[PDB]
Amino acid sequence: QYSSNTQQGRTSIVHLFEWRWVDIALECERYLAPKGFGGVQVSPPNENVAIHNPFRPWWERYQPVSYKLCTRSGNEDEFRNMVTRCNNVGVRIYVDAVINHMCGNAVSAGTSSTCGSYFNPGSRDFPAVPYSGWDFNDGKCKTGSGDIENYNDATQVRDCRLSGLLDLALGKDYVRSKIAEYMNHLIDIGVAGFRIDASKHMWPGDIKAILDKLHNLNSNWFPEGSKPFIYQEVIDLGGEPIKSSDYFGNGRVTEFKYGAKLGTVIRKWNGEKMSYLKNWGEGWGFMPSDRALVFVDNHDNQRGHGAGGASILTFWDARLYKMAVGFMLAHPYGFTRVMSSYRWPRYFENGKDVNDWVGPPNDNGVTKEVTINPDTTCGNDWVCEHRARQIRNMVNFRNVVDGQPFTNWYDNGSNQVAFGRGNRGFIVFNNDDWTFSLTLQTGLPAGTYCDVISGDKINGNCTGIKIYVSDDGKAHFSISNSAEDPFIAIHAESKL
Ligand SMILES: C[C@H]1O[C@H](O[C@H]2[C@H](O)[C@@H](O)[C@@H](O[C@@H]3C(CO)=C[C@H](N[C@H]4[C@H](O)[C@@H](O)[C@@H](O[C@H]5[C@H](O)[C@@H](O)[C@@H](O)O[C@@H]5CO)O[C@@H]4C)[C@H](O)[C@H]3O)O[C@@H]2CO)[C@H](O)[C@@H](O)[C@@H]1N
Ligand SMILES: [Ca+2]
Ligand SMILES: [Cl-]
Repeated sequence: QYSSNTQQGRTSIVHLFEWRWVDIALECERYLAPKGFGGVQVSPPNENVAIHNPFRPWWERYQPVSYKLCTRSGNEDEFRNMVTRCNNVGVRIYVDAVINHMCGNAVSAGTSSTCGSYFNPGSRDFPAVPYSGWDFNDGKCKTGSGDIENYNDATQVRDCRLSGLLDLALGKDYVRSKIAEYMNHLIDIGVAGFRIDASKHMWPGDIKAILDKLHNLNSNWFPEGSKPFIYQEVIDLGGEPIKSSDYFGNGRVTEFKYGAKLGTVIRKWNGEKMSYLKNWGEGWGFMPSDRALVFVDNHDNQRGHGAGGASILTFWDARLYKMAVGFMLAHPYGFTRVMSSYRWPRYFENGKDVNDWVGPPNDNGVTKEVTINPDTTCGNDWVCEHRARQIRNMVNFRNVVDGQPFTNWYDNGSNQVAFGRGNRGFIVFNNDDWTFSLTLQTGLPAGTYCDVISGDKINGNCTGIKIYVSDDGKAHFSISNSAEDPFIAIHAESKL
């Protein structure tokens, strides 16, 4: 469950949050395959409640009504088409699995669902599964409200309703079997693994029991005996009884400490500075590298949901965000996930974004297609971080340097730092209020390299900055503090 199952020489996943299946399929073929992306995390593909107050929020997708593959992203046919087309170009699909719960207990009964299935939350009736009152934790939960009231109590965290979401009785074989049926449908279609949503809210042993029922990966694309990649969403920032380590038996785990700390460093808040990144990774108290799923922001915390945090960097803070993503993609710690977002009308009132609920770009609830502008950016309010040259070229940097050790670290005791990855790549950052101008040991063979942050290598020349590495591995770097992108990266495949 720890192996990504990506094509050899591909090392990242991109979250195409709320994208439609037909758009992901095209993106696999036209962009992700040729640019060396490993795979795509997709939004939950199962049927959810259609929530009309507020208007079609992104979070309606975290309120299941059934396991039919029928959502605003598309139907089962389009989902199958996408997984096939992506695998056929060597790009994997990872599904956001919403398995802890069904919908909110106060949602009105009827057919307000993305495939029109009937459901009745008040009577615990979900006949399109089917589930009944016997399949939820109402009798098991010991809180007065029936909801989770206290994260200091590990038992209620697992057995009670997260924010009122109907909590499935994952201790029962019947329920485990219905979930496994859903996951095996996805595996057989060709999915390479799963983000297990709300993992903290399930017993590690119930997750195990479900995983035990799963098929091996589809034997047309994956070697015989291949198991789905599992990464579990557990928010563990310390101070609670439940630990990220409790879930290592099942797969990798999201390391939320990573983006919180990195955002603080890059913002130069709380006395932090880039020179302190010398021991980044387990040195900062993070989980083992071979279990961490890392990221700068995710779909929750980029809009203040989840653990939130003021330090989180997002596309809204573009200059600092690209730097943070660049550092993440250069550094060997963890398995890297890149966020790809849409714009929404952020509006702060009393410190909170009152529009943190807004769903994807839409026409009366119908998700907009991803349009491609002439300069390869996206239209229709999709941000497409993964198409920014500075981020896309760093995704390739990570591929090029895969397996190479962290070496040749330099820092100025403040915010000018640099490091290499064996003899295959080198990166330099200036986050101080003055120019970074210095000759550094790069560890690279002698030659002329294209900086892949400012430009690209094409037909024997560079479109941006060129770096000249001499016979002894040394090169001069000059980065103004007023640079729009104050970092430079060179690698084996950017050499002229
Ligand atoms: C009925 C209910 O509906 C709406 O809730 C929505 C949330 O507002 C959205 O954020 C979203 O939730 C997703 C989800 C549920 O499927 C789980 C994910 N993330 C969770 C995480 O798993 C939880 O553990 C919890 O995090 C807490 C930490 O565990 C604590 O240590 C501490 O930090 O506090 C946090 C925050 O409480 O919440 C996270 C968001 C997943 O990634 C989410 O996207 O979708 C739900 C369902 O629609 C309404 O907003 C709410 O008002 C209603 N009561
Ligand atoms: Ca639970
Ligand atoms: Cl996540």
